[PDB]
Amino acid sequence: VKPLQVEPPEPVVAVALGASRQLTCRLACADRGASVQWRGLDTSLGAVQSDTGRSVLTVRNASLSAAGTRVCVGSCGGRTFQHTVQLLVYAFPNQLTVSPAALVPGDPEVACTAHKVTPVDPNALSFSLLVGGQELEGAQALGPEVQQEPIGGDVLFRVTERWRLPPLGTPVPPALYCQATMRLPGLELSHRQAIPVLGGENLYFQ
Repeated sequence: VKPLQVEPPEPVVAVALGASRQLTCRLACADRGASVQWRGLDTSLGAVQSDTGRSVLTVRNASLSAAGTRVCVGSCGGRTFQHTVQLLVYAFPNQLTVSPAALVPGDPEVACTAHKVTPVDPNALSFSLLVGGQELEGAQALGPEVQQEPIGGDVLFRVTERWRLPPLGTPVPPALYCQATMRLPGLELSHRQAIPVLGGENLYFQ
């Protein structure tokens, strides 16, 4: 049995930018002088070590700089125990812009832009173009464009996907949807934004 335990116990924990999270490190020790240390990968920022059986790490209003490896180290009866946990900090986009905002007959393309997002890695962040609740088959993705989006003291990103549309068939769907999805350890986040599809006379009502 291990005398050192951390709650939550998972080796990686995802925390949203601006959110809070605590890690509680407990050390069972029958002998006096037990100590618990929380630190980063090294101690260039300062390690905190206390004479205790319970030490809690709290990131508050998380910044991107909170991301990285944390280690709790316990000392009891001359032995050392450890637990390593990786904090991932992510910014799920707070806005998704679609262009054009509504489609009319003849429109060949949709663009969807996620604002203030990180990470942008395609294995974490994905875009899909839906018709009803299914992905639209044959929509040709033209590759994400990634630009920097500075917010406060952190660099987030603005990411645009574009699709060349296939024939929509008949009857024509009432709407398409852009969806941005972020997959991280233990969780999946999504944002779906409607794109109305209008009739063939709309162009003449401008």
